[PDB]
Amino acid sequence: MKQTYMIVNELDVNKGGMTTAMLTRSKFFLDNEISGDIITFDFKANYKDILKELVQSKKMDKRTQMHNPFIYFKNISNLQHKKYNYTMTRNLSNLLKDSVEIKENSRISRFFNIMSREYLAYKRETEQETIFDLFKNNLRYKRIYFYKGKIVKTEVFNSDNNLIAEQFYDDNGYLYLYRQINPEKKSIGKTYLVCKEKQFKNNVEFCSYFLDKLIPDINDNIIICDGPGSFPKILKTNHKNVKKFAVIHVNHYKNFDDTGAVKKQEDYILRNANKINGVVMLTEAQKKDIIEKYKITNAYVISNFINITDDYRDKNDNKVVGHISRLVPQKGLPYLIDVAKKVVEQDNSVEFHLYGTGEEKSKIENLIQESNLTNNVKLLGYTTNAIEKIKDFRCVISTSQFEGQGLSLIEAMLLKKPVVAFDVKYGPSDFVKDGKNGYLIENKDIKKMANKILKLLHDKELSKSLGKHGRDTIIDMYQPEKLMVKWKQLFN
Ligand SMILES: O=c1ccn([C@@H]2O[C@H](COP(=O)(O)OP(=O)(O)O[C@H]3O[C@H](CO)[C@@H](O)[C@H](O)[C@H]3O)[C@@H](O)[C@H]2O)c(=O)[nH]1
Ligand SMILES: [Cl-]
Ligand SMILES: [Cl-]
Ligand SMILES: [Cl-]
Repeated sequence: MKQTYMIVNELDVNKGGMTTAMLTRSKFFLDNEISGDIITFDFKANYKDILKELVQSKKMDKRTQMHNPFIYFKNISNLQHKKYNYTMTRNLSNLLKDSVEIKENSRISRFFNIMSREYLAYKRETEQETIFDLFKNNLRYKRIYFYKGKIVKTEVFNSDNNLIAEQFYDDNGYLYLYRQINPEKKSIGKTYLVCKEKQFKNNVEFCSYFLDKLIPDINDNIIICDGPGSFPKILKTNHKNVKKFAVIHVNHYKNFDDTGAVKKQEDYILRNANKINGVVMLTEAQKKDIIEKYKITNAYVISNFINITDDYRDKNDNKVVGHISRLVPQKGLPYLIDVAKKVVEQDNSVEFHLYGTGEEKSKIENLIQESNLTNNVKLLGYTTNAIEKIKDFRCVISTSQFEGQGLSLIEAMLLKKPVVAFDVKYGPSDFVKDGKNGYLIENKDIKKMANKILKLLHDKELSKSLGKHGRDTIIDMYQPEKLMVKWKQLFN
């Protein structure tokens, strides 16, 4: 009878620990007769394809539904008409009627009005989608998106080519939602729902109204806010009976800031703890630090659910050091390159395999090239198949400067790999047993990390022994039954 709604701004196929944690939690809840649905707030025309890939890749349970305002309001708008209305496409065809089409590239064409002596449009055509950029006085004023043969969205641009408005279209070709965009700030302003003839001040109010419509106001319905950016949307609903929880997935302290300052999003959640049923943390240490500053009484520790990988045959014969993460400053990748430089100096056979995507790619590439590590350190992009890549790693490392819990470290340990990790707040000190399943290193100590990496690369038997203890440690600490009991207590 308990229904859960796990809230994050968006879902995609190239995401990190938070999305993994949520999808795993949904699967375990569903095995315990508790519905675990995801709610997102962003527009993706291809959301069907993302969800299919997440299910077929075994990341997402087939029973885990995703609710989303664009999907919900489109399905309602679709009921209002029987036949497709071609007014928009006719308006475009009429605009370009006089215009001659000239191919610029393989996919790009331009429309020139011979009469007016002016270029009115650019068109880019792909397999599934066609984009039109419309121009007046050599300035773009609108973009039209065709997907699967129909207009799904239009965008309006000012004279600075900044987005000032977005319009969304139903499966019958009708406008059902439009919003103003602040051109410089790129923030969402007034939002208009065409069906209800209803106006909202901003995206928070619109998304809070969506939650009011989607979730019945009963105590057997639970909102779990995972995305810290989404917390204002769950706080500002008119629900009086629904249970509301916030999960803190990461160190709340300002990144690379020793002042004791706390991040704005996490500070907002923690200051408003009294307005919700509970704040869930992943470690006792994080709960302790939060209780000290915020004097919260509804704080709870529940570890992330973990997917126990199946025991496998280790065909290990390669000295590869593995690292799988979002390429973000949090992960201390410059410290990793420093460790790699020392390890490569004493063993040229050592490869460092870095899997993931992010802003830091160009910086790390420069560091690899600068230290002549192009042979030894390789950025291999995002993998939907992390398990297979880990199986061929000798050891996995973390240079991370902060965590909520090391899910990539846990994943490696479950696949019987030894781990070497900087001892950072709300991170690996819970599950890394220094000398038994891997090594806990003083933060930013390059030499100590490098030495233990070399010790493991030079001693396969020790590596295998530490690895088996790691798998056993994770199975013992993060038994799904214990976590299910903790969640069920919160729900009652
Ligand atoms: O190419 C890649 C790169 C990453 N991942 C996955 O991304 C996740 C990484 O999670 P984690 O190591 O925990 O890092 P974050 O993405 O930073 O996770 C955040 O959210 C998690 C959920 O609570 C917390 O455990 C972390 O501490 C917190 O930083 C893992 O499941 C990886 O398998 C891939 O699948 N492929
Ligand atoms: Cl094509
Ligand atoms: Cl203007
Ligand atoms: Cl602005």
